[PDB]
Amino acid sequence: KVVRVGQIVPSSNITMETEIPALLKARELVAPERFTFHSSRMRMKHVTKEELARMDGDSDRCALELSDARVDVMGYACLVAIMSMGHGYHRVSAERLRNVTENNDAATPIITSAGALIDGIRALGAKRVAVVTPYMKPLTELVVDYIRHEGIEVGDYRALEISDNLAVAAHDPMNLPGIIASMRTDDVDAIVISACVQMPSLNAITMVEAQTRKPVISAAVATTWAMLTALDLPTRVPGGGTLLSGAY
Amino acid sequence: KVVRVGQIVPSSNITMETEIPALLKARELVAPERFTFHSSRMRMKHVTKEELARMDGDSDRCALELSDARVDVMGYACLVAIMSMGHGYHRVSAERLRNVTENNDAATPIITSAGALIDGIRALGAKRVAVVTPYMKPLTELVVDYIRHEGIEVGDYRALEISDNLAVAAHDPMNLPGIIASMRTDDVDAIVISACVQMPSLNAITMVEAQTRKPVISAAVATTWAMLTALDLPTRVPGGGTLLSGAY
Amino acid sequence: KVVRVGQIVPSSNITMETEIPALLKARELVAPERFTFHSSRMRMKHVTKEELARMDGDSDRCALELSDARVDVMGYACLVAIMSMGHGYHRVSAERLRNVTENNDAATPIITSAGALIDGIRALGAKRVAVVTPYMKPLTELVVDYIRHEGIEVGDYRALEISDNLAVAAHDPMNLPGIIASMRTDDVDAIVISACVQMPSLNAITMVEAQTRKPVISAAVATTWAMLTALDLPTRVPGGGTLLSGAY
Amino acid sequence: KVVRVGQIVPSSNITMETEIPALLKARELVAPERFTFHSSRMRMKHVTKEELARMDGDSDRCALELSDARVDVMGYACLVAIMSMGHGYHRVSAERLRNVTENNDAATPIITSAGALIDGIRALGAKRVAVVTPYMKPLTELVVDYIRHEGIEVGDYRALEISDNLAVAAHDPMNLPGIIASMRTDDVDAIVISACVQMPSLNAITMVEAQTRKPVISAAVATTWAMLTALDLPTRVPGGGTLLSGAY
Repeated sequence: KVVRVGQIVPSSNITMETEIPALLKARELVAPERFTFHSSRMRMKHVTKEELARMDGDSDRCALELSDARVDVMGYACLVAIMSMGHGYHRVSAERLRNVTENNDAATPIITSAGALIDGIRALGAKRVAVVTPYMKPLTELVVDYIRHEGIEVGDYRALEISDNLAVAAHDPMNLPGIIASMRTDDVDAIVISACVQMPSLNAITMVEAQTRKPVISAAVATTWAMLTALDLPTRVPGGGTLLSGAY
Repeated sequence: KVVRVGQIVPSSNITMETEIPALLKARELVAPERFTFHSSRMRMKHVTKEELARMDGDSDRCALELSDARVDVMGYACLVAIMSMGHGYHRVSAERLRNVTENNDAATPIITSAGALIDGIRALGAKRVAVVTPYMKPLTELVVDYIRHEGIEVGDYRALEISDNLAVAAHDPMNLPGIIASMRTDDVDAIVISACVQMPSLNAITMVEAQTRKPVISAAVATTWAMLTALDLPTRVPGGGTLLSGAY
Repeated sequence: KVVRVGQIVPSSNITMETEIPALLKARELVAPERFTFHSSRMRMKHVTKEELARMDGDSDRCALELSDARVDVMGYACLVAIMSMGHGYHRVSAERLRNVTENNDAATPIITSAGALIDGIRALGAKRVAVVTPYMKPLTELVVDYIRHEGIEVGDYRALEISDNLAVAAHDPMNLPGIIASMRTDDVDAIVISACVQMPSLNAITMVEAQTRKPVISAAVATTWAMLTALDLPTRVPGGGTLLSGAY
Repeated sequence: KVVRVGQIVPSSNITMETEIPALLKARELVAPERFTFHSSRMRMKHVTKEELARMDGDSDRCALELSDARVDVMGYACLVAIMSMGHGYHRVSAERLRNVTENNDAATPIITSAGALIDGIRALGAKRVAVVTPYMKPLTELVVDYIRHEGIEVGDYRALEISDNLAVAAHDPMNLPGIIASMRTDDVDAIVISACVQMPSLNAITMVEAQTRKPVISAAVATTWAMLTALDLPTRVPGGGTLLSGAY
């Protein structure tokens, strides 16, 4: 079977269209299903609270654009944009976007990277979590607060102080092992190596997991995991870390 | 190297985001360069002249969205929209859209499906051509006439006459081997299996080519060919017909 | 399904274990069946008549070794050894080797490179053929004569005259496009790019095919084609020339 | 670059030719190097002490057979056959086989699955280990003894009582998670999910590792790890468990 994968992304976001295809490409070596990727974009170059709200306005229009392609699953990407709207807004965004695709006769399951990260942590049975984000301090405080408010405790967190979404995309993932290794990780159940949708994390995931001996999640994997589960499919995916290997 | 590929598609279009990734996915078995695919949508459900002009207006918007992602090449899918704007428009669209990406501090080479088809036909040394399209009669006249206007004779042509863009993508490609055989192909230098970006063709390509003993081109393969030449990469792609091996 | 592929190769041969996996690796992008490859070796360094008879003796030994692995198909690589045993020997080798696998409680279909080439040529409707081989003159006479004996006219043929089997595998395939163009190909139904299992050809295949506008076959592609027909699997393989798409 | 991978295997062994290619195929999605696989076989259908010694006699002849193909690395497979010859014989077998390829002018690095498993455990810094084998009790006692004698402590071990090497190949890997989960694994640094070269383990590796939170090794991964290290190459391989992700 062919699965049509839909992705609403920030215009400048390059990672989701890399890591999600990479994961599912890897899945095709282990499971029969074969995937095709389809994207709609909303303009956004710089990660600021105002540029994020504006981008969330185009959220609906992108879901229209993607339902025109009778897509099997929709992944609404920007994690930070939802968490900056208020508490538990991921659930709101999901409902709303679901309705959009219904008002287009193409009812599709809709998955946010925010909700995917929350559901992903719980699916592991992780009560305490560490977080790495590329964003500026106040913006990451929102992310940490949002997670804490979703019932998940946050131990040690880190902001990498980058706002240029392009520069975030060109952040070397092999910095990440060293970064995580300098955080208090042992007091923690699971490591959120990227509470972000733009920062490359895939190539560090298994490396980090190996040297920290704690499960490692990034939004990308959490989204693919959610997409997989939403289509009632096995979630074994080589190089997908702990979450992507018999946890669904 | 990782080459980032941008694609401007009609919202309903599902073929370009299949056949081009598929094509490049195969080039990865032969050449070291890796590809990532990034897409932007423009609303349009039914293939009509008025909806084609509307869609072409949103062309600039999309080129902004994809140049926000510092994309290495741009593919403006949907040749029919270009050819229904009048003769030679592929060059006009190219020129303007390149300016758009320059004006966004990320100058990239831009490729129209129309221009690719013409240039690809020329690269074969083909002077006469047979054409298959899924469009209605008038819209297939526009395409045939436009090709002729570019110094290429059009022999036999056929319309499938499907106006709904979702039914065009649901068309069985295994019909095409038959459909083409009932045309005149001996007096024709090359076969345009699909003068469309929405009708699946790739799976029929080398199969038609085999029985006709004549070179076979789709809009998809041409776009992929053009992109590779724009990047100064070798153009051999397994299962991509004549045009995609030491091309050409 | 996982199809297990057995290959009897000359110890020095490195081409069969490349081009066939490569071919099937591409069939995995088009068809759901997965392949595993299992090989058995017979000592032979230099391509001479006496060393060819010696190698053919060890043929049975190998067929035991590979049927110990309950292999789904067997490929007896090296057509020259078969064709230097005298006319029609491909059928004799097949028959006997099948008996060998039956006698080991694992009856499997057995395919000679020789028989495949003949059968593949026949499946094209090709009555005349051009041949390129890396062998010395006498050994290329044997091949040409043997083909003729199977009711297929041999037009122009060429020898590369390399006796050392390691230098045959180190041969640049990009020479072949040129080498073939300086032959007569217009009066010939199809081109045997490689009447050898040790000379690399696959990368030149669709490229030669393009410029000649004539069907191109290697021993490798024929073996792969034969194996697929033996299994009742569709024979479309991307980048496998005419013979490998809705074959044929 | 193309890397020629050589593998000496039991005639009936189907797993090495599956899991080693699978791993390295997976590596090609993460690293530039591309691999080709070449096998020589020694006859063996049933895992018994006598049939193992006989098979180790052909060990040299297979190394001759493979050096005829100027191979980059040689993996001598059968793990149990070496450990049943005496203490620390893996080091002896390596030296001897190395000499064979030198007496063939094709000096190649030679890797045994035995030595690869020993080196693999140490490379993790694992002083205590759990073991699963498919073999009959006394034969697995040899394996356990051999490891203990190599300085590595064995906690809880398991024999699955199967001698038919074919039946070992058709052992469901999803039995393995349940099997391991019924062993005392927490007293142990690393899990040897397959102290064997024939029992499929690849598909359970990440699943086991996830639910046991201890590093998981099988001979296949240990061999690929060793092969990779011997060619001075990065050892990141998706789905390769802990050992195959930045440990070299």
